[PDB]
Amino acid sequence: ALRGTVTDFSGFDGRADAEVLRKAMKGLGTDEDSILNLLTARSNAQRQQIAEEFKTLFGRDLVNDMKSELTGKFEKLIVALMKPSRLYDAYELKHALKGAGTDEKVLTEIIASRTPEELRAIKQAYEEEYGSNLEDDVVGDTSGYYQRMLVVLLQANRDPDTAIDDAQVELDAQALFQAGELKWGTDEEKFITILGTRSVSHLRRVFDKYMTISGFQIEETIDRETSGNLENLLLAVVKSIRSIPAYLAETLYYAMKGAGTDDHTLIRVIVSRSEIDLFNIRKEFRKNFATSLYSMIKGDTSGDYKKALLLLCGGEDD
Ligand SMILES: O=C(O)C1=C[C@H](O)[C@@H](OS(=O)(=O)O)[C@H](O[C@H]2[C@H](O)[C@@H](NS(=O)(=O)O)[C@@H](O[C@H]3[C@H](O)[C@@H](OS(=O)(=O)O)[C@H](O[C@H]4[C@H](O)[C@@H](NS(=O)(=O)O)[C@@H](O)O[C@@H]4COS(=O)(=O)O)O[C@H]3C(=O)O)O[C@@H]2COS(=O)(=O)O)O1
Ligand SMILES: O=C(O)C1=C[C@H](O)[C@@H](OS(=O)(=O)O)[C@H](O[C@H]2[C@H](O)[C@@H](NS(=O)(=O)O)[C@@H](O[C@H]3[C@H](O)[C@@H](OS(=O)(=O)O)[C@H](O[C@H]4[C@H](O)[C@@H](NS(=O)(=O)O)[C@@H](O)O[C@@H]4COS(=O)(=O)O)O[C@H]3C(=O)O)O[C@@H]2COS(=O)(=O)O)O1
Ligand SMILES: [Ca+2]
Ligand SMILES: [Ca+2]
Ligand SMILES: [Ca+2]
Ligand SMILES: [Ca+2]
Ligand SMILES: [Ca+2]
Ligand SMILES: [Ca+2]
Ligand SMILES: [Ca+2]
Ligand SMILES: [Ca+2]
Ligand SMILES: [Ca+2]
Repeated sequence: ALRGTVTDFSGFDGRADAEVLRKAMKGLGTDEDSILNLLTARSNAQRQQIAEEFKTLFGRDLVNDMKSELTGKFEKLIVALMKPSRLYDAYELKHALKGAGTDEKVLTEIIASRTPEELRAIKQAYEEEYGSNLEDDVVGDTSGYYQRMLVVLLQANRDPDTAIDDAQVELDAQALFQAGELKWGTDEEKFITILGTRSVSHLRRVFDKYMTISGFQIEETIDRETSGNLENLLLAVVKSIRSIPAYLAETLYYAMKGAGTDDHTLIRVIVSRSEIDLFNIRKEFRKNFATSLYSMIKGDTSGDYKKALLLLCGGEDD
């Protein structure tokens, strides 16, 4: 079953919480410990409630006050923690599309790992919040098959899980084989239709059969046949089909990979999944990397930032 690491706090008193926060910031300096200890122990819904209580009591904006009092990565984490759950993905996508450049990894990460219901919710929130259509903006900042696959995924029309059809599994596996390894070049359109619209249960069967037929895992063929953002997107899609938790766990691993850390990604994953499947992510993480996610973060981060991340993540055993 899917499980997160953050849940509603029992005996929740938003008014009292707003007072704690006001006390942590009022006056010289800031009580960062008090702030993180509280917010990481409250669900996203409760945080929004605290924000309204804070404003009702003081006429001050909670998030604006924390941005004034805080700084660095700790601030970025607190700000993300404050973003309403329903708007967070839309927010990160908007951030990925701002300016002339484009943050492809974010578009790929979110669009490949969100369910059709989540994408429908995101598309709506995005347009309501920014006054523009998500698909349109994505199309505007992307090109080629990478763009097309993203558009297919944005339609949020992946087939639901229905009775498994053996002939169909064989048919699709063989089709991918002819579209890639057996073709001079690649029939990208076939990979996009099959990997982007077929059901999760169907594709899991297809991946197994594909290996049996070709001798290659679908991930290997993808690397052999494609490159650029298309390659990254197809891998993310395949990995999410196998296991969203596993994909995100791997996403975290390569974010604390080597000199320095990809904090933007580290924060987004921890925050976005904290109330969905961060627990599952932890398990898949421990199994695949022989170390708990906790240890990874602990040795890659520091300060209040580190403290907050560790409280949200949890599972120091694992
Ligand atoms: O009790 C739980 O453990 C549990 C309960 C919750 O409902 C759910 O958590 S939730 O937070 O999402 O609410 C979660 O459900 C598990 C489920 O218990 C697992 N069952 S087990 O594998 O037998 O142990 C499992 O179930 C899914 C299977 O993985 C999936 O197989 S495959 O796609 O990987 O090949 C299988 O899919 C069926 C599908 O349901 C059928 N639909 S139909 O309406 O009958 O047509 C149809 O499409 O066939 C496929 C394949 O059938 S076959 O496997 O018999 O050959 O069944 C799925 C399912 O029943 O949900 O995983 C879920 C989710 O796991 S997770 O931990 O939340 O990630 O845990
Ligand atoms: O004399 C005091 O009463 C007083 C002095 C000290 O500076 C400080 O006490 S201390 O013990 O902490 O050292 C405390 O500062 C008050 C400040 O006087 C208040 N100003 S008031 O609204 O006019 O009463 C208020 O300040 C906040 C206001 O939004 C604004 O202040 S002001 O210039 O209008 O007077 C200012 O807003 C900044 C914002 O903080 C910035 N944030 S960011 O980090 O850069 O992202 C940014 O958004 O710019 C705006 C606007 O700047 S502009 O004015 O130059 O255009 O600062 C706000 C703030 O400091 O939070 O509250 C503080 C703190 O009050 S508390 O009761 O201790 O919590 O009191
Ligand atoms: Ca202060
Ligand atoms: Ca301090
Ligand atoms: Ca700041
Ligand atoms: Ca852009
Ligand atoms: Ca780029
Ligand atoms: Ca080929
Ligand atoms: Ca081609
Ligand atoms: Ca390649
Ligand atoms: Ca590192």
